[PDB]
Amino acid sequence: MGSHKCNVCSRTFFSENGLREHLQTHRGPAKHYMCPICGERFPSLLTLTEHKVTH
Ligand SMILES: [Zn+2]
Ligand SMILES: [Zn+2]
Repeated sequence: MGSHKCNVCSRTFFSENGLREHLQTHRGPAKHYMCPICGERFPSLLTLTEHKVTH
């Protein structure tokens, strides 16, 4: 047994499933994309696409 806990906050979960949903809140809202080839990060899946082709 134990406690499925955030660790980042360490102070919150609604449940184990609650924590699972809550765990992703620290990735943040996805208004960006990470590069397939070199993993550089750009403010959209558009700026990333421009970066991708002229790599
Ligand atoms: Zn948290
Ligand atoms: Zn790249």
